[PDB]
Amino acid sequence: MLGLKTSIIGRRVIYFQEITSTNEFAKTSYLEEGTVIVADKQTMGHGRLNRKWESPEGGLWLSIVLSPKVPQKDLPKIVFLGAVGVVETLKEFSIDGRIKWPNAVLVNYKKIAGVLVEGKGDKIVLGIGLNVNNKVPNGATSMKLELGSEVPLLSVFRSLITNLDRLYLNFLKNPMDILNLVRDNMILGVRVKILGDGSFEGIAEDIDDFGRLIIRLDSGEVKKVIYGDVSLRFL
Amino acid sequence: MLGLKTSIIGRRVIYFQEITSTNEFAKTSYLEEGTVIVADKQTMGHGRLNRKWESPEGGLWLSIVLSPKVPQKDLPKIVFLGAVGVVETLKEFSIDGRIKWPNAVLVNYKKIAGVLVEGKGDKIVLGIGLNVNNKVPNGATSMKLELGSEVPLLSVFRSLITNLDRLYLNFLKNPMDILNLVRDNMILGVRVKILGDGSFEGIAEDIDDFGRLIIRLDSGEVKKVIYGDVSLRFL
Ligand SMILES: Nc1ncnc2c1ncn2[C@@H]1O[C@H](COP(=O)(O)OC(=O)CCCC[C@@H]2SC[C@@H]3NC(=O)N[C@@H]32)[C@@H](O)[C@H]1O
Ligand SMILES: Nc1ncnc2c1ncn2[C@@H]1O[C@H](COP(=O)(O)OC(=O)CCCC[C@@H]2SC[C@@H]3NC(=O)N[C@@H]32)[C@@H](O)[C@H]1O
Repeated sequence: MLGLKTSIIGRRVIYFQEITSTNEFAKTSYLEEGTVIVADKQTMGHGRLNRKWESPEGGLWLSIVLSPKVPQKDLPKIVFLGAVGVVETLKEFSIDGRIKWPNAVLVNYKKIAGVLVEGKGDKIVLGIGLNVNNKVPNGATSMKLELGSEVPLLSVFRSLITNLDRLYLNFLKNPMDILNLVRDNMILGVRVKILGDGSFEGIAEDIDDFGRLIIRLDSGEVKKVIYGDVSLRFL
Repeated sequence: MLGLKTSIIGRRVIYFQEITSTNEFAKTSYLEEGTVIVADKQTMGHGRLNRKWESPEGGLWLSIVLSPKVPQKDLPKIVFLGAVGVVETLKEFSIDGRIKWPNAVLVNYKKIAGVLVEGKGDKIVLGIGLNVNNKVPNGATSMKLELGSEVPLLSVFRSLITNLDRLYLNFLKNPMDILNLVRDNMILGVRVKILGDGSFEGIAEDIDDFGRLIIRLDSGEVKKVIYGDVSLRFL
């Protein structure tokens, strides 16, 4: 009854009033490619590592099952499809989101969305969390806060799914295309701090062909980040 | 993202752009009670005796998985929950649907919806096909044809699900209450005929405490019909 017009992403949608985690459900259940798992609320939503992702009613919490028959080296770009998709959807609602490497979307430096990609077996799970009308943690933001009014959650869903389907189908054909859309919508040319053991700072110059964040340290040394947390305003 | 607020029916919803049959999928798959299976269109929709049920995109084609904890005697009444639910939803849209015992809803005697219940043991599948914006076969009608304009399919879905959840919840507590709702909404006081070998005709007077159709033959004889493979028609 939704009448979705997408080719793959959205072929099937499994909606839950409540769930532990759409990503977890997607990983442990046999689902065909393109199936979307979405829930009004998540009780065990999660980000990277052991981080909880607040998922109260009002937001858009979903996961998409993908089976990318592309080289293994390109698989790390799936996160970007999710981030760009969000950026495009926000633009449709007159919101300017900017990507924060490697999986976040910010509006005036406030996190409005996060992406989490996991690969159980040869099946890839693209998880996306976007704040729409829900309450958010301090420092974060939502579409409702940015627009000052309730936004039809289903409208955001249709919009995001439409963008993701187009981005995914193109990615399967022209896998390097997503990098340039990321570069044009990512926060660059600024000093950032890369946390974790062996923490360092430098200018986030760009992302390379593997999607690695290229950092120029003050010494001139160039480092390529594959994973980790980026901090824009750390002081 | 649908924000359904029902207690049982609609706790989960699996949406299909296309499916063979929501009833077949619902009967075959391992699904929790209350799960709704809905599709834009069915390639193999069916009614009783595997009769073809036209299911083009534009109509409401769905099945609900149920595991009613009530006496075996009451199970045959589940079909009535579907019929009454449809009638109530049509009334909300100002369409006067009337029940044709025991599984169809008519508007000015044209079929606008059909109900099909299938169940093996504890698992019961309640299937409902309702013509909304789709083209229909001869002898049928649709919400769009009755109202004169495209009808929001999602609104019809939300309405039907809300009604079905309430009716089902009450059925679990008082399995007999559904019979009164059927009586007040079914076509009675007119002549009908039971076709085939041993055929007979008479006035459809009412339904008894077992949901049987009470027919008074011209001779005054009273017959109680139990729905099965019997084909009944209005004269
Ligand atoms: N609702 C929210 N909005 C903005 N920031 C939040 C937030 N909830 C938590 N945070 C913060 O963001 C951090 C998490 O950041 P990370 O970069 O590691 O992790 C992420 O940014 C990924 C989040 C992925 C969420 C989706 S929801 C659908 C699917 N099902 C799941 O279980 N997960 C995915 C936390 O440590 C918090 O400080
Ligand atoms: N779209 C339509 N609208 C009105 N009448 C139709 C129709 N398509 C076929 N018919 C006629 O209705 C008769 C079927 O009547 P019956 O009384 O036996 O059977 C019914 O009235 C039950 C129909 C149940 C349909 C739903 S759709 C969701 C679920 N998935 C399925 O595969 N089935 C269920 C056919 O023999 C046709 O003459």
